[PDB]
Amino acid sequence: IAGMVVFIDPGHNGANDASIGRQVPTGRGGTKNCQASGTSTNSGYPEHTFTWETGLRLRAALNALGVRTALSRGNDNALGPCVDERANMANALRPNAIVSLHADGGPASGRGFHVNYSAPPLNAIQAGPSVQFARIMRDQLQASGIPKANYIGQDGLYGRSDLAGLNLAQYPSILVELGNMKNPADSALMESAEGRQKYANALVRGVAGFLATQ
Ligand SMILES: [Zn+2]
Ligand SMILES: [Zn+2]
Repeated sequence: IAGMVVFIDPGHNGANDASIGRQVPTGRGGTKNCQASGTSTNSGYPEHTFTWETGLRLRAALNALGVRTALSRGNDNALGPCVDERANMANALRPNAIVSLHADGGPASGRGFHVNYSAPPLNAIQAGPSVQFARIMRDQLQASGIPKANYIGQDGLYGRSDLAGLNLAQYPSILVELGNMKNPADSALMESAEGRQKYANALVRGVAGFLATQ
């Protein structure tokens, strides 16, 4: 899998202003907000820092495997690109795999991951390789000890039509919600360097697993 191209997207920006309410295409004919601030744990640990820090670990491990990588953003302290631009950046790289990282803000009772993929598919890639990617990633996250969400999606998977990053993708692309920041157990993982590394190692498996099918 050495030499393959992976686009990594740590969801959200390190900082925001009024410009995130700017309307950008959804990829399905409508518009949505350029960005969203994202959620956080009860103690104030932000989604945007979690995805940034976890993405860095993911990036490092893939780099060590000889995999080519690029980030949707390069910091956690300034404005980042809108959600359509992050898809366009990826498309320009014609990647073998695209992975977006997020963390949920759901009912405290719920915990665990779910993998989002574009549905119904807008192209052959979204209909095939991306679904295969989502399934492989789900199995690898599970085999690594990350529990599947029991409160959202079904069986750790979720067909979405509302995500611009997924809708606009022309290359294998999934968006992983790693867990629920509002859940005490999930947040304990997220707020820890050790937990973020576990998340990252699991992600590497899912990515490497899918890249190996190319
Ligand atoms: Zn913040
Ligand atoms: Zn998010």
